[PDB]
Amino acid sequence: EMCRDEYVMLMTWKKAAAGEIIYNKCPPNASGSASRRCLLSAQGVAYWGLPSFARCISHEYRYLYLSLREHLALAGEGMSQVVRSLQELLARRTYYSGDLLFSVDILRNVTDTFKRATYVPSADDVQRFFQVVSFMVDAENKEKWDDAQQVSPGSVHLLRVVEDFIHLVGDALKAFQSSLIVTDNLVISIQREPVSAVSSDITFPMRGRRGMKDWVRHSEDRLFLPKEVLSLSSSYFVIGAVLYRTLGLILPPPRPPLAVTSRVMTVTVRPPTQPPAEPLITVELSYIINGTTDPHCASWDYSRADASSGDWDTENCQTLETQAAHTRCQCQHLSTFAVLAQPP
Amino acid sequence: EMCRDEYVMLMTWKKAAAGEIIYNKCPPNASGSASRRCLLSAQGVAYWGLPSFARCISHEYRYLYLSLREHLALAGEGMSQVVRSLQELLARRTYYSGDLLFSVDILRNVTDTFKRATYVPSADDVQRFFQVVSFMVDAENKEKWDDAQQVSPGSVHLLRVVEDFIHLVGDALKAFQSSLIVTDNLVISIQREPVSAVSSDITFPMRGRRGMKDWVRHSEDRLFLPKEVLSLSSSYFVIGAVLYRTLGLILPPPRPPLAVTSRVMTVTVRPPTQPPAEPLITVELSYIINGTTDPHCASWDYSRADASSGDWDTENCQTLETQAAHTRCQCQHLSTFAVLAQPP
Ligand SMILES: *[C@@H]1O[C@H](CO)[C@@H](O)[C@H](O)[C@H]1NC(C)=O
Ligand SMILES: *[C@@H]1O[C@H](CO)[C@@H](O)[C@H](O)[C@H]1NC(C)=O
Ligand SMILES: C[As](C)(=O)[O-]
Ligand SMILES: C[As](C)(=O)[O-]
Repeated sequence: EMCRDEYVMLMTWKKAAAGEIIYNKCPPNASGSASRRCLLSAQGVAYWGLPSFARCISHEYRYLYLSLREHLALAGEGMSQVVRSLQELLARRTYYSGDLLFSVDILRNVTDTFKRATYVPSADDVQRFFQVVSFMVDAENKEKWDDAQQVSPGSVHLLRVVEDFIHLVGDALKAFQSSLIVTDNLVISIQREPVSAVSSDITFPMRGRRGMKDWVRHSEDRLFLPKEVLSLSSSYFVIGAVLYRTLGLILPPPRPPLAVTSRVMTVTVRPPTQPPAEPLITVELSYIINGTTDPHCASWDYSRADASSGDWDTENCQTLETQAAHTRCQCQHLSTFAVLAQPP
Repeated sequence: EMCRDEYVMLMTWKKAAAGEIIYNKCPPNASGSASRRCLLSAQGVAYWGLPSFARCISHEYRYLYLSLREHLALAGEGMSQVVRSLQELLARRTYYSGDLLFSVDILRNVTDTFKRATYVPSADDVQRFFQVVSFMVDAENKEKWDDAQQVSPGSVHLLRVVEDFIHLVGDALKAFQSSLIVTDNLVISIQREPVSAVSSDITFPMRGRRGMKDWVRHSEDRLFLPKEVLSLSSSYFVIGAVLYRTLGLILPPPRPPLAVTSRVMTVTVRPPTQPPAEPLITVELSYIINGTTDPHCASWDYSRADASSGDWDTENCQTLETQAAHTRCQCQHLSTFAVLAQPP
């Protein structure tokens, strides 16, 4: 059977035979290519899949990239303005799946220029960087990332610029100084400690601090990181912890029976640490959906080249009590942590 | 213990008991009063402090004031000649601490007469005004200002006539026109923009312009003033930026641990601006001395009545990277900016 000619999102999709991909130029909003696949169900009936705009980039986002390029050849002040623009641009919900992938690139350029120019972002710059991130990973865009990641591992890439930005910020803090950044979909703590006199255990997130969003306060997620873990494998440890509310929905998934059903915690430390062989990291993580079963604590390294495969690691962590909408994990090496489970 | 009779600078200082001030008539050069304090060290030994000539005014400077007064009761041409005379007089290094304080008054009379008579100073008049200023604030006179400012806030007063003179000049420029004035100890930019169509961001100082002194070219000080800041709280903005090389040595100091260790940038704008709540002003400032620590960016309002107190403001500005003999600041409201630090 065949999918018939449709008009959708200002584009005509010519009749197509089951199993072939049709391509069209992106809407005049943008440039690139759009695609739609003529699928065949089980009963033998052909039906149109959804159209993909992963390779479409709104002119607005291209213009913002070119300005970014103007500033590079005062650079820092330029990147401050790029992120101001990007956030304003994203808030308008005028972007295709491919504009998200292009935003990750812009954030990398911004983050790489800040490091290259030794330009410490302002306080409002940090908050705005992570508010951009919060927009991008909002569940509202769960289907756009599903479409974006068929062409490029946008989440692997985003977590890596986030890691670079965290340590750009943390590298400017004073010894024993910390900072908290709260957004709709992330909470971030950046902490700096001397390698030879790490002051205390690291816990996170500190709910007592007024400013903490509700979804964290009325929650059970927490990190306990014993100071005994912060040991060397430059003169300061930058410790960053990120609790993503929704990121689990778009990460490389685990083997089929299971699924990322929890909030996600990243714990990055530079320089590299030699963790003890005993699992000494406590990671408690709330669930994204009521009704799960068979929890498996896991860690997943977005730094590896095969990061997009989704090789989750269930031997790093030990799964302990599951209760009150969360599960506790006891993990050995630092990484990105989640509770894999069978969804309803 | 007592300080014994000394003869110094053509004056006899009678024996004095520790802690009392002795007074003498000024040298015959001048009129007024000189003073010297019999101090007591920690060990209990009395010793003469230095003599103060803050209240002495050389006859030469009094004669120049009386001529100033002749011209006022053709006035403008008179004030042109006063500044010609003052500069010639200052260049001769024949002045007491009190002649400096008297020069500030003369510059106010000159500046007030120019405004009162709507007499736009010539190009050579502007340059000569600021060359007078450069002489006066040269570090050579760092001890004279220390002596002058025990009786009158000469620097608060000088910065205010400078502000009045800048806006007298700037009020005569054409729209979008600018001017640069370079001296040994200051660099001044005066810029005029329409309130409703401010053309671009203001940066300063533009080192590319040949004519720029060396101490600025081989330096890192800079202002970035986004056009977004120039918003109203008459039909034109006069924007003046002054980078003082040495002024930090004689401004009201901060709390004891810290000290004005940097070059100083004033940024005046008339009419008054309503700045955004986000800190959008970038101020980079070089250090006056190698060896500082613990930098704190600060702003200080010489317009307030308590200006002489030295209420520096460290919440206006955010201190960012410190590197290559300067420190970057990100400030919210326009003012006079410096980097306070612990000196060696
Ligand atoms: C921006 O980042 C992208 C992706 O990381 C890279 O391909 C591109 O070369 C960068 N552009 C600039 C101007 O640095
Ligand atoms: C000159 O200025 C001084 C100080 O501002 C003031 O006291 C004096 O009255 C002025 N003299 C004239 C003639 O305007
Ligand atoms: C520094 As990491 C979170 O990639 O182990
Ligand atoms: C016009 As101003 C330098 O006193 O803020």
